[PDB]
Amino acid sequence: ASSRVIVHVDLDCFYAQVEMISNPELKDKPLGVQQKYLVVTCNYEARKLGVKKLMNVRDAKEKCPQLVLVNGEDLTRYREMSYKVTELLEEFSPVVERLGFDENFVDLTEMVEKRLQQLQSDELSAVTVSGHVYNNQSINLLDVLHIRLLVGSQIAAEMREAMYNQLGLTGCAGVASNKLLAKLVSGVFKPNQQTVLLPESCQHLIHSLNHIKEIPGIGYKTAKCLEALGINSVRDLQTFSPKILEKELGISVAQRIQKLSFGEDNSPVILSGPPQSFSEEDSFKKCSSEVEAKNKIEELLASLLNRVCQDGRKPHTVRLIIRRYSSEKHYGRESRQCPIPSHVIQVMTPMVDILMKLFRNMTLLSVCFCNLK
DNA sequence: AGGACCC
DNA sequence: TGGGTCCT
Ligand SMILES: [Mg+2]
Ligand SMILES: [Mg+2]
Repeated sequence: ASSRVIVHVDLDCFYAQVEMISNPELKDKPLGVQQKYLVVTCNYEARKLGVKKLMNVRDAKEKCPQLVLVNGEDLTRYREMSYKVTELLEEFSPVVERLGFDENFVDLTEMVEKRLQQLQSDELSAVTVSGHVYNNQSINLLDVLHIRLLVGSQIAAEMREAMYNQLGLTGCAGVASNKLLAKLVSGVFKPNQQTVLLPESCQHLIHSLNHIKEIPGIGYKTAKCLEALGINSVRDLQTFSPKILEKELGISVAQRIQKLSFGEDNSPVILSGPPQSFSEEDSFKKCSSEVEAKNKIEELLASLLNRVCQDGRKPHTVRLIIRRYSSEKHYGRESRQCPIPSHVIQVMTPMVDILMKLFRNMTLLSVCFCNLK
């Protein structure tokens, strides 16, 4: 149970794909999916015309005045298609980890070993790659790690084919020996293509990044820290004193991220299974006057009740989240949480009242059910 | 409850 | 600055 073969599957412009399937007439039009004042994503036609992920509508339309916009505030259809993709990949191999609605990791190691035991000491020399090899690296058919990663690429090509044939969806895949690398390599050829990373090109991929922030695992706060410390490139992080890093970020963060900077990442692909929470949100200018807007809270409620029904399991906890007024101090939302009574688990209106009291304990309103059982 | 990370 | 995860 040593060396792994992991695939990362990463769909193209996922919300825009879902909307193009729904309304074919948007098919070869540049398309942006809007949420409030943002174009959260857009199809590849629009990316050619300058439209970028998460651009304001204004910038978006004065870069491209012919841009078609559809509202993507209601996530229902995205969410449903997102689970269809996960279940299809689960069928290839059951340990599938979701990351957001349109990325999945699959640990292919058992699958690859089983396919390999199937082949003769004849056809092992006909093993070929499917799709791109990162950095155009030469394959060595006598290297058992090259052979396993190639079989990995063939399984990823089957997955992408099946997603297209069964669900109508295109996507990228990256095959590598761990989740970090699979995730960095999946993005090298886009849209709708795949890439496999052989071990000798690992430093090349890692040093191809232009800032430590691009490392999956290193976010906004951590990047700001490393900066303050004079750490900008992936090589700065590789060569920095482990000790000062430790005595500044904590042992956990320091040792994990410095391993990341080498391309090293032991984290297991984790079975996501069914979701741990269910929530819906609503943004607005500053429209929750702090009074008559429980009305919002009932709408949110009605949808969530229909969803959390549908699941089979039921939530034992409810939470209310808010965002307070005026100026924008970069970190700060607030939440009141209490258990749901069992009278009420097993007829909207008692739920309506719990929510209102937690409101009374305390631009954004959301309800979240959790602690599913 | 809130932080930090992800898409 | 419309969702989700897991750690502190
Ligand atoms: Mg992605
Ligand atoms: Mg994507």
